[PDB]
Amino acid sequence: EHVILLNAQGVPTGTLEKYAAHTADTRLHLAFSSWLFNAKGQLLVTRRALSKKAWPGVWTNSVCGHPQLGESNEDAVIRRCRYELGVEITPPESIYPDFRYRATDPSGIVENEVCPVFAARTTSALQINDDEVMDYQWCDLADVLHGIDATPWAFSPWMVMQATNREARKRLSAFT
Amino acid sequence: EHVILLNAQGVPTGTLEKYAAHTADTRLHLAFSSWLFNAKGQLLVTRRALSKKAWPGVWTNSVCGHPQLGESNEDAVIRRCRYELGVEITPPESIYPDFRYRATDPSGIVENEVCPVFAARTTSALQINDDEVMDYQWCDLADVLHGIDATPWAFSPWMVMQATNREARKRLSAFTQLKL
Ligand SMILES: [Mg+2]
Ligand SMILES: [Mg+2]
Ligand SMILES: [Mn+2]
Ligand SMILES: [Mn+2]
Repeated sequence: EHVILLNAQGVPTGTLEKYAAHTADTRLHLAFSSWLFNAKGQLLVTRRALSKKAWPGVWTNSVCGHPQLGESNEDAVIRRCRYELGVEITPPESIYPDFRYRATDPSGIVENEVCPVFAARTTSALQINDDEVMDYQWCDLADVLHGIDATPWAFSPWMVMQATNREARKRLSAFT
Repeated sequence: EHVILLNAQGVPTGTLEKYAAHTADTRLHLAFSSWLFNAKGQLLVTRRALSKKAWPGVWTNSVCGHPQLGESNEDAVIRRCRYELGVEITPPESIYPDFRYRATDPSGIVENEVCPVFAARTTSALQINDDEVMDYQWCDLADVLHGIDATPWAFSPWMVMQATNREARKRLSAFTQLKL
């Protein structure tokens, strides 16, 4: 697996192996984030495995990943929902297309990404990949937003930035 | 380094080396938990290091640990505040002395403890020990309590159990006063 390097404009200029790409000095690259809801309207929140290179052990939205060369953002979402969560989903819908951020995790590992955000509904049961996810919770979206607003430090910085974008929050609120 | 083993009633019977004591089958033993506030009345929340045997990488209250043989619980608080956080404190106040709990962590490691709870003020700057603590934040107690109520699963279960005890919570609230 690789990540796709982006120039100042969002143009792909090459690739790097995925593990080697994320360092104290991570360069700008393409990613996605997704929020998954079940048929009941509950939000799936996940806790990243302790083996993840970046933000291990952190509570975050449902599934995040790195599209490969030639892959649509939506196909990447579907791919990592299968890979991390063993779950089938409805066609991903855009909720924050221009999100981009840079942040540094407690051990100094950086994420530096153009990261469009999506939402979808699960259409099967989860089957957890414990190399990716160490814990998870189905919850009411209102409660998760209350937690992000009171104690944002308890959640990943990109989950917070997404959830505190006024429009993204309105659009997420429609899946419940 | 060890733990003090306790029998079915709260009475000590001996010691056990600490790493070895915490397994899937942990026997009841003595511990403490502490909530630390700075002069402004902010609460220190901390994130356990990824190397901790139990609840690694988990957000929790300020400092927790295990008194050693010959140590008062209050001296254990002082010592672990120095070791984990590098910080000096005012005399720890007992705010939940009969707290006792048993819990399994995400890996299956069990904590089984008689765990009196304290609160204190810090009187020096921090010198965080990264072998024990991987992140921290100074917070308004009101906000922490709101987060615990909205998403309790995102924090250590012992922090949540202590915070929702009415009596202990009133003492926490008393420490949010600004003190010069
Ligand atoms: Mg991922
Ligand atoms: Mg400790
Ligand atoms: Mn990345
Ligand atoms: Mn213990």
